Amino acid sequence: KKKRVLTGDRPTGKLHLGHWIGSIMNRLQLQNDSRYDCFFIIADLHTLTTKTRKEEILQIDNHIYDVLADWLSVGIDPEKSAIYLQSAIPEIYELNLIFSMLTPLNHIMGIPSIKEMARNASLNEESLSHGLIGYPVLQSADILLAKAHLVPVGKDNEAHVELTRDIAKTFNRLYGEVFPEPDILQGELTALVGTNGQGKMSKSANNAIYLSDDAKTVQEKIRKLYTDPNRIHATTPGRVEGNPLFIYHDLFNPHKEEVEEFKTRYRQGCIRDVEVKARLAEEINLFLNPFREKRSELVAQPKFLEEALQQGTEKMRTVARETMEEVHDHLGLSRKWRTILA
Ligand SMILES: N[C@@H](Cc1c[nH]c2ccccc12)C(=O)O
Ligand SMILES: [Ca+2]
Repeated sequence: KKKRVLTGDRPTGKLHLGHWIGSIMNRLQLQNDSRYDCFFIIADLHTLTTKTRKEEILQIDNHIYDVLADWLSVGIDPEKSAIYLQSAIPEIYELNLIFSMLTPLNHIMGIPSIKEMARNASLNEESLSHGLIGYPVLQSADILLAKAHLVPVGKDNEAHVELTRDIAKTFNRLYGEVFPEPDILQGELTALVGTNGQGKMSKSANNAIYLSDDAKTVQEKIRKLYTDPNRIHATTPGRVEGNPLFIYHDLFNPHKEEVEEFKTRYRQGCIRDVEVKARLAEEINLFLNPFREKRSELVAQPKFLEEALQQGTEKMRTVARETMEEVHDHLGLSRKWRTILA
């Protein structure tokens, strides 16, 4: 009666506070729920859809290390959940090809993320790779190879999983019922704003606070935190609405009555930003300290990182063999000869 959950990330580097708020907290909630069996993909094949230079591919090993350390440090549990490496699941390549054959190109090119990449490519006199166009087909293979029931994804990925549902329906219609139609689990509409107040917090915008930033670094990034540009002087009445300083206090400062007093004094102008910022840094550091302590243990004994990925990959490999046996039984391309050739 247990439902399968699958979600994860391309390995791109260290995790930041936006990852925690936007997706990691929900992944812990799902993992701790007895109704679910969680699979967390480290999607190294998907990095090739945009990063193919040898120097970029070389860094994937490092990115996987950083992902495992951050995931385990916040409590993603490798015995309860299956943390696995996408490229290490041999069946993914064949299921990807099968689904490619079942997906009309016009159903991919209308996906808003793909449409935007295609418009930018044309603008720049480039052409997207066949593999990048196939991004949601490969993601559909990830989800359905696990026969997942529930898929947490960010807003820009929901349409990918809508394609996954259509691929499951097409396969089941043509060849008989094999795949659950996955349900999308939606996140918040507002990703956490970055430290410069310009868009979401992201590695590429260089406006992130990383879960692994040390105390001094958190202090410096909060010191330079974008606030209210109209608050010219320390005595000027300020705006709390839209203000990253108070967006962060609400999320990370547990002392609710202090935050409400700061907000009032800020609107009245009778508080220095240094007071509100020093306290924000103190509370983010207190929030981060237990992560840092566990991450330090994992970095000191990397066998825990290796065991995590070994255990999860072996669990996903088992599931993938069982799923593909069912796929072969229902699709049955050259079934007799492939038996003869086994
Ligand atoms: N597309 C996700 C990674 C990913 C690959 N396969 C998935 C399956 C389910 C959820 C997420 C994924 C990302 O942008 O990082
Ligand atoms: Ca081992």
